[PDB]
Amino acid sequence: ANQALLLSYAVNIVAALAIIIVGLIIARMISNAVNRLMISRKIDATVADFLSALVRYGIIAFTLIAALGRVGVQTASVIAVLGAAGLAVGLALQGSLSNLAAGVLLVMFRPFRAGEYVDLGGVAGTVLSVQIFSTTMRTADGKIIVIPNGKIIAGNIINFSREPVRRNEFIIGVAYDSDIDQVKQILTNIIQSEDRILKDREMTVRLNELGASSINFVVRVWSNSGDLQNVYWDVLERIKREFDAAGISFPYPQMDVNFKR
Amino acid sequence: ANQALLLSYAVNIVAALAIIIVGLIIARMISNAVNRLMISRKIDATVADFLSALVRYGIIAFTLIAALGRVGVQTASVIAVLGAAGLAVGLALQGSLSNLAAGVLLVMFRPFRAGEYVDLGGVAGTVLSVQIFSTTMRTADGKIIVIPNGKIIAGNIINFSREPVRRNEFIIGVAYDSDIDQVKQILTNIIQSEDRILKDREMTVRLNELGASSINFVVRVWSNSGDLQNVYWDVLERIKREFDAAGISFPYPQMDVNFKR
Amino acid sequence: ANQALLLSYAVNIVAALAIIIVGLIIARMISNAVNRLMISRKIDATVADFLSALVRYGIIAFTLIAALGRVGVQTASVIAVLGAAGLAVGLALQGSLSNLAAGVLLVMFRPFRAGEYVDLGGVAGTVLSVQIFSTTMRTADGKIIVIPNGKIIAGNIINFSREPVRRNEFIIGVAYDSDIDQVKQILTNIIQSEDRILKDREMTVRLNELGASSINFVVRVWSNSGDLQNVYWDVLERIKREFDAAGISFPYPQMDVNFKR
Amino acid sequence: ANQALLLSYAVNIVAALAIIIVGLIIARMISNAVNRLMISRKIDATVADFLSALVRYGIIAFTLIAALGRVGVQTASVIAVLGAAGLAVGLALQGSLSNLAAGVLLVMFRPFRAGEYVDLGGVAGTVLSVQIFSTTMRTADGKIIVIPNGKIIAGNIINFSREPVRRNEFIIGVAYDSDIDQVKQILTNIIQSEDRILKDREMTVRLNELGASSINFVVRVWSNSGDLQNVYWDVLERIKREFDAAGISFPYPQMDVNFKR
Amino acid sequence: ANQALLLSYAVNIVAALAIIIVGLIIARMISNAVNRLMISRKIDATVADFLSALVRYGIIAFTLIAALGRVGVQTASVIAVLGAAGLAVGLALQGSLSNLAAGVLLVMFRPFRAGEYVDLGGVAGTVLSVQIFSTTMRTADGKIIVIPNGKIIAGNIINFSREPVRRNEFIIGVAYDSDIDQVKQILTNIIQSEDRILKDREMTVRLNELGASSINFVVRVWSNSGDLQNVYWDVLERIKREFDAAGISFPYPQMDVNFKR
Amino acid sequence: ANQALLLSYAVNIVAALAIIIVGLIIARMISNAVNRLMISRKIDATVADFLSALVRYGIIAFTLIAALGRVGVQTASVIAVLGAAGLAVGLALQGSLSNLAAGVLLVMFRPFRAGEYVDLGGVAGTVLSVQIFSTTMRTADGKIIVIPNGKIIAGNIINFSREPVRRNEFIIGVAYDSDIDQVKQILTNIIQSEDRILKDREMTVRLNELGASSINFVVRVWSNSGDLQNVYWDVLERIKREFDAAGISFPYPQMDVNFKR
Amino acid sequence: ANQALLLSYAVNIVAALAIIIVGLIIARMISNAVNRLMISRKIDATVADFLSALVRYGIIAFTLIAALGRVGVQTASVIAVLGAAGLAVGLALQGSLSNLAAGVLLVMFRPFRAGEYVDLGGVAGTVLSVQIFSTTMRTADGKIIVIPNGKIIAGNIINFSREPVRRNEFIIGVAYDSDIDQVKQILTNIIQSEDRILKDREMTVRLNELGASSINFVVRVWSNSGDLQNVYWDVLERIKREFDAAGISFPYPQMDVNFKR
Repeated sequence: ANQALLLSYAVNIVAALAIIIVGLIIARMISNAVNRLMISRKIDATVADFLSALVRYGIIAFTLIAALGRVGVQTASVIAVLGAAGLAVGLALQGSLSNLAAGVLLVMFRPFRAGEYVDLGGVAGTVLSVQIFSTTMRTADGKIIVIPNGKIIAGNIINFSREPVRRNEFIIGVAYDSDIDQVKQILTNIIQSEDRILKDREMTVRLNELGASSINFVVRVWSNSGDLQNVYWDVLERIKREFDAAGISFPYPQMDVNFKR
Repeated sequence: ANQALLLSYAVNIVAALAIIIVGLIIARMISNAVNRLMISRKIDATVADFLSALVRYGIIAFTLIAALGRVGVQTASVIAVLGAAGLAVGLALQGSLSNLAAGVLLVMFRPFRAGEYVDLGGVAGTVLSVQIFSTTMRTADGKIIVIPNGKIIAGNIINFSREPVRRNEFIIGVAYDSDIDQVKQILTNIIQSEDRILKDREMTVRLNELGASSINFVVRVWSNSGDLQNVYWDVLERIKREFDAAGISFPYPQMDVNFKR
Repeated sequence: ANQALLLSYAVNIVAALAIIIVGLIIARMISNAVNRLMISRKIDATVADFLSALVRYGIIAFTLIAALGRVGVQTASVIAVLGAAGLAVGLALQGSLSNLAAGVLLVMFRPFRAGEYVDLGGVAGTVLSVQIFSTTMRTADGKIIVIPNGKIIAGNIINFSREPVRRNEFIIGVAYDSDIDQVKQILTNIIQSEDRILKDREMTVRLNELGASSINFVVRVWSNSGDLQNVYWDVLERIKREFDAAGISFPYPQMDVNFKR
Repeated sequence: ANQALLLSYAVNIVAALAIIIVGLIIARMISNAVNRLMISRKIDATVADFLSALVRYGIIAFTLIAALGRVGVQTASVIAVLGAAGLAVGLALQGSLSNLAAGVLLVMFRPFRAGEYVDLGGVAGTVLSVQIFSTTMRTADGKIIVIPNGKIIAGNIINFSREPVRRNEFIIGVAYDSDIDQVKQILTNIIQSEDRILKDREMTVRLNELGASSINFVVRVWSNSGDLQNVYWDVLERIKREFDAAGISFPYPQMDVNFKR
Repeated sequence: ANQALLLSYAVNIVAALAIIIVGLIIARMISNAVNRLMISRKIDATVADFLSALVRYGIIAFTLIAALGRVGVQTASVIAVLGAAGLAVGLALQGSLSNLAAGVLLVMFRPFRAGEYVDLGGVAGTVLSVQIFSTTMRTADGKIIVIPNGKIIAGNIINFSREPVRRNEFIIGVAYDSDIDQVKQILTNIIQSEDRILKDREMTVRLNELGASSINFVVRVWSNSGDLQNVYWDVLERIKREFDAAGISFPYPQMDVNFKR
Repeated sequence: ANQALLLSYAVNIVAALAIIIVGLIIARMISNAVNRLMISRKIDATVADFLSALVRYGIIAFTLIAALGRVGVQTASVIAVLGAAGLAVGLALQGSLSNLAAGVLLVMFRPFRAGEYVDLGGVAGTVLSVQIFSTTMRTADGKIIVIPNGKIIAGNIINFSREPVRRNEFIIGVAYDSDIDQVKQILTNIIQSEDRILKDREMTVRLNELGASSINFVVRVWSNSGDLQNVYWDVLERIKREFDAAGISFPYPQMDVNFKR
Repeated sequence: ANQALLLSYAVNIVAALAIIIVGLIIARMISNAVNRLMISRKIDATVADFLSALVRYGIIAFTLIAALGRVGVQTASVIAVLGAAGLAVGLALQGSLSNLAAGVLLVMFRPFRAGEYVDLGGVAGTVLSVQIFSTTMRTADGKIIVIPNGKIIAGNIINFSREPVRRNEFIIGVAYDSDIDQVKQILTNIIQSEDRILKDREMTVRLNELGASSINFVVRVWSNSGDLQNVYWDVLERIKREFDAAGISFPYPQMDVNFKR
């Protein structure tokens, strides 16, 4: 006969039923909307169905536990389990989301761009495109390498083509008895004769070290990045020919034997 | 004689009993439904029984603590322990869920497909299929390698067969006294004579470096990926035969001895 | 003389005492039940006693803090400390639970089975059994290796015996002056003479590379996995005998000396 | 003159004082009990005093913040700081607790037992005992190695003495001109003459590879683990003596010189 | 006919509608303001649109769940899921934010500055600029290297140009029979003759070690960082010339043969 | 004119002011007490001032937010920020606290003690003392090494001096033509003649392997740890002298040349 | 006409407006105070402006959400997002705070001090100063190395200059035919003749091992750390001179050839 008890219980049960039916209808409608939108554009059938099933399950679970709490049954354990599952999913997706964030940062900063020869953590090649999750680059041999963006952000990013001017380095080995002045002036003449070698930059021709069987001269020349290999090959061939003509001989690994008995 | 105290306590105890019995019945029914569904399709008996036991235990624990809270006993410690257990389970399953997410990403993006020769972190072979957790690929020797998808997403993904055109590289060593013009023109004629070598692409025949005992010429030719090994073998054999015929000798490791005593 | 204050305090203290005594009795009864069940089956005495003591301590702590909260003393700090302890225990057991999950996944997917020659992260051998936490495999030398399942799921899983057909690879070194046609046809005849070598599969006999002191021919033959070692040994012995008979000599590491003085 | 305000405040302050004094008395009594129990058995004085001080500080802090909350001052910041400290302590003790859990798992599963020759992550020796935190093993040289149990659970666990039968492997190098039939039959006779070599198991005597300066025969024999070293030494000595008697000479590293000038 | 029930429900529904419409209007206005501000300055179109969409979605979700809670439907599960998503996003952005923090610390402390030759974890070059996320440095060869600031803070930071004075080290190998006093005094005279070598600092010329085929003298000289390479090259060339003039011969790798047969 | 509204607001504001002033006074008094206690014993001035400032700031922040909450302003955001800061501090101090815990475990278990020759992760030396955070040990060369206790608990702990008896191992190389019986009996006589070599333990003198240029005999002798180096040196010198006297010659690296041309 | 509803709503809205305006004024005043204090001392302009903007944004956000909660709109989602952001910031700053804590520990314990030659994880040099985040040390070559304090606390800390006495080690190689007594007594006389070598410490001159081509004597001498290099060089030079005078010859890498054909 109480005016508050039975009335309150009836209100609670009616409100819980209304909440659960409204939530189920909204879940069905939102699943319909999301699947319509995903089919209307590019999507994968199986993955899309899996995602739609997961989101519908999540929404209906939310509605069910909300209705249970409105009824009066504590749902703290279910909330804690859902939080643990969410933390597990977040830890699982940490790698993919980190790759996505690294890709966004790479797009915004533009450390490298398409058609630029780079070196991303030990692999060198021309960059084709930079997608959201991973980039695509072609090695000089023609192999395609796909690198996750996280592994690019972590570690060095060497860019060969950013600077128009790069330097070559020659290691020329001649015999000990060879005339140092003669070899130095021959190398200097060879360097001067070339035109693709920049002249305003330093052109060092010095004795680098005293090796085990030969003395190594270091020759450093700067040139535009577009002619580096060609100038290196031409200078090396000219050095070989000029040393052959001038009598300077490249020494083979030399050892001396103290004969006994 | 109070109208609220005894009535409220009776309502609380009756509601708690109703909640616990309803929860137990629902747990039994849902266990029956889930085991029927899992038996009706592919499943493993022992693992399925373990999972059903765990889910039934979780549901009955939820119902019991909800009934205890309705009675009036605080369950915050039990909730915290359940949350800690959930976090432990999530940390344990982090690896498996990360592998699953990586597999989903690989399926969606399709960096590689079945029947495509790839190199996933140091191991090369033809891809057979890409499952949810791990892929299957066959090495050239015929060994089957199963790689977790997380270890594929992390690190480089080299695709040999994506580009139809790849480049070969030859390292040919000849003696110092050999005629550079003669060897270069012989190699050029050998390269020209072949038809499987693409002609629009660069075909470099230059002196690469001055080695310890020999001078190494670098020969680079581009060809379709389907004939790379065959063209390499044919060019190498032709180089051997032509150098033998023309008198150019491949030098053995050469050293000179300064005899004493 | 108040009808609510003293009555409420008496109800609170009586309810707290009832709750704590009921919890203690239930803890004793559940400890009795769990120890009876664990003794009735396989269990370790000391570990079982430790686990029973820990679970009884946890239950009595839950009951005590619930009674304290019913009395009216805040237990939030105790709850937080229990949560921190649970998180510590979960972090500690992360490794063991990850191993268990990996074992469950391995059992369900069956990447490898008993009596199958595999290679799990650098160690090769025949699989004996796959338990919940770790597998057991016997090396070819007869050593027993026990590997945690987490270390198996992480990293590659090479299966030698999955494919019935595998390929052998020979590296045969002959002298430079040897007749290439003669050695190639001799190797071809040796390969043809064998019956265990599959004929529908490719049988390549080509010149692989020009080594420092010898030219290495690559011979590749496919055969059933059950005869791989035997066919390799037989082919190698036949190659040795035929090269000895035909006059082709395997060259020792060859160097030439430019004598001086 | 209000009947509820002053009465409620007096009740609150009296209850807070009673709670704090009861908590302090209980903390003193429990510290007395725990130190009596720890002194009555094996314990370290300084570490025990440190632990008792920490637990007493924790209990008195709990009581103080409970009394403050009963008074009416919010303690949420103190609770959060205590939770952060607990998480820090848990992260610190993660290593020790993981070692303890690994030790418990090792005791329960018994991958290895006392007096069994094992190899735990690169170090080999006889196991003496397995404690809760770390095991003790003696190397063949006599050095004692103590390994944490976590580092044992992580990584492989090789057990030499689990299988009664193990296999030896011989690498015998003879000259190229040596008679293959003669050396094979000599090795076969040597193997047959021994009794400690199991005869039901495979006994392979084949040509393994063509080395740089010698041909290596592979001899594999199975025997009980208790005679492995002895049978290896005896077979090796017999091989040496028989090859010396039969004229087969073990070749030194052989090279040939092409003399010039 | 109740004066509180219907009135309270009407107030709740009207307040919820007002809250949701106000939140939607505020979200639209703040999106307009933020996009106006971002367009007015430097920004990327696609990334800016993505960020604006995400922030608008977050704000509207906040408003919707606030309205739902005002209505009376529990939103604890939605709150937990949002917290899990936030934790996942934080774990994903941990790398980028750590790089930003490292960059801020590097800017504040200034371990290195523009135009200063450094060595950041194995790569050496001149620093160009230090941005928020990553620095830019040019190698001596002319290659541009972009290093994340986190990888710079972690690990050593070697600064070559901080100290104006650096030391060179020479390893000179002479024959065993050479006169130690003569070579030491020759090296001392060579060191004294130079002017770019600092004289107040130590100038050690001692016998370092007895090598396999030569005795190595260690010569250490200090000089300004601006002349280090030049002084090294000049001293080395002078050492070569003076040893050639004085008769001391640099020994080749020397071995002695005990001829037999 | 309301008897509850204005009275309640006045009570709230007065209580908040009393709480904040009491908290400030208590913070000042506790800072005075803690600085008096820290000055009265060993402490560092700057670090102590920093810690006192931090603890006073924390206490005053707690009091301020408690007063704000008593006033009625929600402090949930401040609580969350304080929790995040506490978690950051805990993650930062994880390393130091782990080192402290490892040190406590090392002190309690005593794997090694002062004056005992050990090998903690690749570095060997005599232990001087074990502090709370790091141990101190002196290398045989006299260098002092300080190792964090965490790096000691992680990884192996080799104890040389725990076992009084250790084993030496000799690798003696003799020529192929040497008499095996003669060399074995000579080594046996040398071993027997020594007194510091334990006789009850095994003393193996066997042919270990057939090397490239020599046959290596393995000689194993057990002795007390206090005479290991001395017995090794004495046995080696005696072996040299006896082999010189008996005509057995230690062979140099031997190769044979097949002279051509 | 209700006396509680409209009055309560007016009180709520007025209190919310007062709270938000007070919070904004306090935020402006505290920003003014903090920027005045930071400008009055050493600070960086851009970083200081960034920090002031962040702290002002945080304070105004706190005030806004507090006002919203006072109004009655739930802010749980905003609180959760703020907590997630705080956790992300803490994870980002974990490295910097760990470095700071390690620096504090290093300052307090003083494992090394200024002007003391140390070796911190592979790099050796003299310590200049130890700052809060990173130390500064100068290598013997003169290069400045800045090491984060976390990388110093982790791993070994070798201190060369802590012990005044250190030991040198000589490896002297003589020919097999050399007289062992003669070389030992010569080395003993050389050691005795020096005065900087401590005599109370052990001075071992023994035969260490039988090398491939020479017998290596080990000479160990202890001396003060201030004369280690000088005594080493002097002893080595004296050894060379005395062996040259006494006829003992240091052997070159010796091999013997078995001539054939």
